[PDB]
Amino acid sequence: TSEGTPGFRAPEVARGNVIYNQQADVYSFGLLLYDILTTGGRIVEGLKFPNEFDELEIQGKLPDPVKEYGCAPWPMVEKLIKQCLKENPQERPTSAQVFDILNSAELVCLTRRILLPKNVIVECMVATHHNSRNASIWLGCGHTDRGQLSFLDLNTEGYTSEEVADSRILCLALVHLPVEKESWIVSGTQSGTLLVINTEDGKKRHTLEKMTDSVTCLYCNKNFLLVGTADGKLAIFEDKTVKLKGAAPLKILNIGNVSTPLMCLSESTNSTERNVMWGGCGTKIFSFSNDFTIQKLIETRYAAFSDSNIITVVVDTALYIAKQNSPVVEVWDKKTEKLCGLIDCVHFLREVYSGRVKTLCLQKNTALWIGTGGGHILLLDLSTRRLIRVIYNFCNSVRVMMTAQLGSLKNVMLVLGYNREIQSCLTVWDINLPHEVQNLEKHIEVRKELAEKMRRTSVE
Repeated sequence: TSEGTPGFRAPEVARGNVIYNQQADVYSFGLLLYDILTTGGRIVEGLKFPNEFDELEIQGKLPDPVKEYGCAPWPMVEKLIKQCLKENPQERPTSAQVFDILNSAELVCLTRRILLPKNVIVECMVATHHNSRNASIWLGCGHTDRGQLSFLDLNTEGYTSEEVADSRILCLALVHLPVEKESWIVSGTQSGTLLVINTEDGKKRHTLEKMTDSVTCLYCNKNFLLVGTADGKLAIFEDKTVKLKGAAPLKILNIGNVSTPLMCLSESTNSTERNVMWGGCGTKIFSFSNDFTIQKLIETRYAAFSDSNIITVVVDTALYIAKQNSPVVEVWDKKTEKLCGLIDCVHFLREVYSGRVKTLCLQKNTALWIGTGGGHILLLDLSTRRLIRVIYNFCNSVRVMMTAQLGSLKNVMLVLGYNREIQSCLTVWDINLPHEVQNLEKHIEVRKELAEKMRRTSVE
């Protein structure tokens, strides 16, 4: 009775009834995994249509599961389904290989990928207002000189471009204004023009007071607005002041010089200190609060790895700082004003030139997300020991990596990379990757221990 049930059956079993390989087991595994992805909707379909379960399965044209049935994308196993459903038994992998594919924590973690238009380059990407229906990702453009904002869906994943300005938008911001419940999105490009767009009202396009020099980074932490000019002048706005044309610079924190561009404006993680804000201008770092004045002005100057322009400053119990094309991150103290420790990327990535730290997204209390200059992402358990897992081979160069709360499954990482003919892909990881890479690791060792324990009882 080795012919098996007709619904769950390999084509080499049905068509002609040739001698059964070991790959028919892999084919039935692929069908079972197709049911797992589709909650067995095909099974209960074939219960009413047996010719659909058996005779329609005579070809490997099993449809797009997300199209036919409502389910999460889960795409790294959709490629696996495409692989182990090949009509050639020689093209289907062995079961040890499909077990090693299923052993990847990236497989269980990654939610979806998405490819973009042919050679569009995005420098700034921001999330929407975190509303359940209003779940999308804005994108600027750097592939051309003329800057263009691109609204990009996530539930349907539809690219929608729109011309913005003559220069590429280096940096973008947005704020869900609770006044009148308006989703205000402000676009200050490299040319200094501070345009806005209501996400709901695409006709709501106004310009504010023009930023003098090159706009470098904005921020939206009452509730103010934070903009980092090339002269460092932090023009403080308010969520109701940007609604009109030409809001007033309620503070000018003209900290650095025009040769020192403000590259980041972060925010704290505690409460009783009442969340002193931060920032990095040129190389020297600084702070401010609701007063908007320099609280601390900690000095932070190989040579180009120690002394360069800053990239970002993240606020925690310590301060982690990257520079332009520097493979080390500089752990600084907010109190001691000293280099507490160093973490060089090449001390980890060489254990598997290009690759320097680009983005630094920070998990709440366990992980630290590092974006390499090459197609790698490094996850640091910031407290005890650094390296957990270097994920790679999914992009060419991480451009901007920032977390968000979108699509009702909040705390997802919008890791954005390229694929050089440069396809700029966007991956949506779960933020629970640092727990998954060790949970699966301990669970696999547990099952291996049980297997080796009860294998010895076979010969006993």
